[PDB]
Amino acid sequence: NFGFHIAPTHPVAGRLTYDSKKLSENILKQQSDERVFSRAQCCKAIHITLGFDGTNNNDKADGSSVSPSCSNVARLIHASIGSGDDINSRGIFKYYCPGVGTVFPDIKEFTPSNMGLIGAEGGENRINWGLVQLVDALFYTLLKSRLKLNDVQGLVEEMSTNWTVSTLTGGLLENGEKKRRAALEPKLKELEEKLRQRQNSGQKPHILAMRLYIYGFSRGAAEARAFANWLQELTRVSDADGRVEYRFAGLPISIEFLGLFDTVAAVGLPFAAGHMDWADDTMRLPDEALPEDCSFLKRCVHLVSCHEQRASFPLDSIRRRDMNGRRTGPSCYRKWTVEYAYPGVHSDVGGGYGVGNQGKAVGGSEFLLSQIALQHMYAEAFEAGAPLQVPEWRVMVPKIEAEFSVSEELATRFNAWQAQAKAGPLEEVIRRETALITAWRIDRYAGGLRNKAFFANVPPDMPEAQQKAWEALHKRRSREYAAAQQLPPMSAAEQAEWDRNVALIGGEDQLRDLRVEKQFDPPLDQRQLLGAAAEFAHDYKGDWGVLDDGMTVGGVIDLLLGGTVFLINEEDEAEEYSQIHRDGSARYHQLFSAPDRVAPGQEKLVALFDEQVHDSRAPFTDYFRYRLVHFDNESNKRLSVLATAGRVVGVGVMLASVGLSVKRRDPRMLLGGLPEISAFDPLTGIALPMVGGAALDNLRAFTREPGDKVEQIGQLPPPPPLAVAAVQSPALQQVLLAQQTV
Repeated sequence: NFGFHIAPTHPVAGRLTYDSKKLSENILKQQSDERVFSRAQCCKAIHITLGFDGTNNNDKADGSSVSPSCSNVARLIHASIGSGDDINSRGIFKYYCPGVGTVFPDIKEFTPSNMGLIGAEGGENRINWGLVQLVDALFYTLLKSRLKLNDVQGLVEEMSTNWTVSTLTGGLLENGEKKRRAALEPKLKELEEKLRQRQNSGQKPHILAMRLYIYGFSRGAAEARAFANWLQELTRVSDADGRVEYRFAGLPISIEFLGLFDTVAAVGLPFAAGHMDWADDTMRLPDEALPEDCSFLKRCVHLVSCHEQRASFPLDSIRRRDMNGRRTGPSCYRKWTVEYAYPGVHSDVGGGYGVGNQGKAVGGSEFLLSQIALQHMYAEAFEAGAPLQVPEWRVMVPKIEAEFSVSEELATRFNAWQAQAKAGPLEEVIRRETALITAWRIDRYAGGLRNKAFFANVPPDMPEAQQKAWEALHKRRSREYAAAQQLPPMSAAEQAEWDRNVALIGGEDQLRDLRVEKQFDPPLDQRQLLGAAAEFAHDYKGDWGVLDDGMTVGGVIDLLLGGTVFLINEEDEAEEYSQIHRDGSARYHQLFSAPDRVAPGQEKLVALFDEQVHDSRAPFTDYFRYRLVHFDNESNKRLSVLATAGRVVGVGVMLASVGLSVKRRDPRMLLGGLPEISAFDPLTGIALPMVGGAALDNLRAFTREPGDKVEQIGQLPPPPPLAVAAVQSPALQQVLLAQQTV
């Protein structure tokens, strides 16, 4: 099936129950290649699952403690077949890729991200690692060894585009397609040669095909989509007679299933983050050319969050216009691909919240909202032929079965949401769902959070002492790890502090709760929820204070992160605020009869928001803006390109980092010209040359086709490197001295 829909109702007994027929059919799909081959009077297909985990999700780290918090990607990998020499030799393999911002030794990423600052290169390296794993699967299939970690590392390095900005030459641009193909070619040829030998000598088993099952969440969903496109580019052979096929070292290859949770392709950063560089024009699902064996992608399911609103987490829908090179027709969904709207914020769909976080799912992962989407994804994948365990290698062990638990209370609450939700395109569903959670906040946050029922079961915040301790211990341990895998011993003072800290937790025993893989995240759900609630309350009351027609906002853009950055429109921001305020208030009156009094029949819904839906947020805040959504080249709101392709638009020099002061209209003053941008060097404070005029105004125009503008800008020549622009300016010469020193 296809198109956009509300989440389906969640069946009472769940989606993990099975029939011997159900199992028979999943098996039957897995063995289709063998059937075709055998009918022509032993053989095996290679079945490969690849899971790209989400932002700040790391399976090793997140699942190691007593309150584990594995994402749905990790859960699906745990329940996937492909572990061990035996099963691999039987042609089933599975691979897990940790999320960006977490340690990944295989790509030599030895430190976690700082305060959620995530560059594009981590994403690209994860995609390329993914590509390499396919090579590894074939390599093991034929030669009974696996690629050495040294060689994986080298391959990933060879395939990189090495983005940087230098004072001498400006942007360093490399062609990813060329580099990936070049790096993969020696191995693909070796493997093809081996397959030739085996075929001409009649060696068994006859290797038939490669069939892929791919799961992604968040930036890992972005990575999966780019992966699918880069793979299609690599394997599209499609010559001779003009028949089009996809082959990987001679072998037919297809993605049998692409399962995505809430795609976010944004650089890790009112500035609105745009795509990481590798994600531009690669979010669009693969288009097929002109049993079924012509197609590259057989099935894609994308489950998306309705209630996520963070500027840092824009959605990429899998909706897009047919496309020549030229786009024609309305935005719609490609055959065999479907997009479902789900309640909750980002990790309420992808998984990743632990029991009791923010007082949600207190006592039990079976109460965690993300368990519904998980089961749904499972069922879809199982239907599409995925090598999945069920409730001996084909069967889930207790731990993994419990990772898929859904309680009936959860099912009931979810279904109340599902039943009130109204059909429409994604934009309208977002408008209305934003209104619903706003309505809930008017009571639970604007009505004073401290005394609400659910807030009482938010776990108490970690004491300040333990917070500082854990942090400093983590800091030291992490630097040790990084310097090793790539430190001088602690000074007397540092060691005394270390031991104070080791004491502030109950001793050396506790040190193994340190996760080097992720940045330390202290339990501060009370302070954070109370803070957020005070924010929402302020925004919703609108007691602004003194206001000017204009506002000045500032920020440093780090062009080394390899991403695009936008500004949103003041008028549109004002109207969004107003529509949310109005819809929200109106819905409030159907949600509650009075303060703290839920209207009859609305209990299960209000309880879902109280005890299941998290608050990823925890002039005005993101509570009063709609989430940004991309549909390929198009977006749901107007955007102006502030920076892309490594330059700040209008800045007449290339620089690694650029300070900005932006003057624009205060949208608050619109409730009842393009922004003025000035740039400086952050290191010295010196003003950077600006250029302006009509052409530049056109490049900066607010449009709902930001992909088009990003492409257009990328086609234009860049500003000169700092060393060229400085030959005239003593000022820029100081800038250059500073930049050069770094």
